[PDB]
Amino acid sequence: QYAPQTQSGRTSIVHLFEWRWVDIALECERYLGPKGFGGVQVSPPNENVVVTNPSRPWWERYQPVSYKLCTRSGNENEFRDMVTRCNNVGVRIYVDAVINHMCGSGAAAGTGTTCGSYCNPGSREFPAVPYSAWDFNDGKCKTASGGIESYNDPYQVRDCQLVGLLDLALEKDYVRSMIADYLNKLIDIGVAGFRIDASKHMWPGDIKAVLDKLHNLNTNWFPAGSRPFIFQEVIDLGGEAIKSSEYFGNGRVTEFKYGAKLGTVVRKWSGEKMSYLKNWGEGWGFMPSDRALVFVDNHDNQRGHGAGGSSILTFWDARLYKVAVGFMLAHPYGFTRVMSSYRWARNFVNGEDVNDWIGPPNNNGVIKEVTINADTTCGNDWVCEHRWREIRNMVWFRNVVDGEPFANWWDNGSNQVAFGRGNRGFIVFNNDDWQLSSTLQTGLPGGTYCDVISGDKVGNSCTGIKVYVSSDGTAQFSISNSAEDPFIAIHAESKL
Ligand SMILES: [C]=C1O[C](O[C]2[C]([C][O])O[C]([O])[C]([O])[C]2[O])[C]([O])[C]([O])[C]1[N][C]1[C]=C([C]=O)/C(=O/[C]2O[C]([C][O])[C](O[C]3O[C]([C][O])[C]([O])[C]([O])[C]3[O])[C]([O])[C]2[O])[C]([O])[C]1[O]
Ligand SMILES: [Ca+2]
Ligand SMILES: [Cl-]
Repeated sequence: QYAPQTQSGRTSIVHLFEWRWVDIALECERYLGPKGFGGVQVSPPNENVVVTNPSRPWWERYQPVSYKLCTRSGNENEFRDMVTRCNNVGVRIYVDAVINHMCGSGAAAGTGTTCGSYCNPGSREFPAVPYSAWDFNDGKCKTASGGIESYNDPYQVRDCQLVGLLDLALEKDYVRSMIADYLNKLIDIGVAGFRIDASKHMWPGDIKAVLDKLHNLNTNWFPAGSRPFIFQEVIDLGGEAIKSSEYFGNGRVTEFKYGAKLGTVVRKWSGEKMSYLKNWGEGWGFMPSDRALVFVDNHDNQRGHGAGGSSILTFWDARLYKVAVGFMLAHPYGFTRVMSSYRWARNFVNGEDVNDWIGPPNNNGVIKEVTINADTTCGNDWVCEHRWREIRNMVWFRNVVDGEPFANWWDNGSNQVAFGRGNRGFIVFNNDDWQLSSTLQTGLPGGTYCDVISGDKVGNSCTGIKVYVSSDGTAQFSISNSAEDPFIAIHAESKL
């Protein structure tokens, strides 16, 4: 539940949003294993309805029609092969469990599903599971529309239909047992844990009854009595009836205040300043660090779905995005999840992108493979942020400094900020519109360190900036506000 189950000393997961199972296994072997990534959150592995208007949106995968492992990402054999191949190189797989609902209630009856199962959403018939009309919450919901009309009433957000999706009656043992069996089939293949989708739309105790039915992890890869890692998706920015803390007994919770506040601070909106990040973490009103899964953006709010709104930084704001991700990866708070996206054509009318439905790169509906270019970037409009040097090297810095205290904070009173992590890593940021020239106490042994944002340590040299720290730990840093990446990070393993 709160222990991530990563191989020892791997501290981040990557969401490889809409990637095919064959591409994720090859990425585990050629890249994620070698570069120290802890694991991968994958898209929903179970069968979904095919949505033709608009043509194949990313969100049709959030409309279950059975628990068959049969999707545009692949079939069951390809899924099992990906989970074996990643586990064997020390990279864990986390499944997005869509267990609150089936598909939308106005979807058409038939076999337009990703594996050909039949369903009749209007009569609530899902013969491939099987579910029937008494496995849903239509009678339990008291609103006129049957949907969630107010997030100020706990009963309607848990018992009514979220954007018209058929709401499962999770208090019944039948539904509980049907979901537990799907999830145990996944654990047996070798999955390490689950993102529980739309946890806010389910009662904490029904989630707990499902969790109590789950198997220990597969001992080919995991220790004796290991329990699945669980993180629950609950959007709680405040101001509503449901709080994150109601879900803390079940496992970790998505802290959505983290990317909303960080975005604002880094964009310097509302009078926010990077020097205010001195007390970042619970000091800013976030949940306990041991309960939180943290991220700058997720698949929903990078395209304006969910919540986060305008301050969320994404790959579209690359320079500011890298300083937000570098700060998140250097700070001790939370378990970190990094985003990996595909590019879509945005079209804003009245400040909203009306193209936020567009699904993954595809050729007439079949998802295009991730091609790797000679310069290690991806092709086919996969943007592969997890492969950007600055992000790549900061997931490594987090593994090097794991368990080290926040130390040696400095700020210039405005937007230049620096801090270390024990005597093992130090990062300095300049988000002011003038330059930085300070001699800072780093806490590291004296020596020449390669900056891992502008470069790499290759043999006995650096490809980028070289920082000398003197015998007492201080080092002079100079960073222009016009720099490519306005921040420098050095750690025990980038010492020459
Ligand atoms: C998204 C989200 O949502 C919600 O959140 C909320 C928001 C919005 O409303 O707001 C705020 O304020 C609050 O607070 C919050 O809470 C919920 O909660 C969550 O959970 C979500 N997220 C999640 C979930 C889901 C489901 O599964 C998803 O979603 C997606 O998908 C869907 C389905 O497909 C869609 O929808 C669609 O379809 C439908 C049918 O049924 C219709 O109706 C519509 O229109 C369409 O669109 C949506 O949209 C999407 O988003 C997600 O992804 C996850 O993550
Ligand atoms: Ca529900
Ligand atoms: Cl999430």
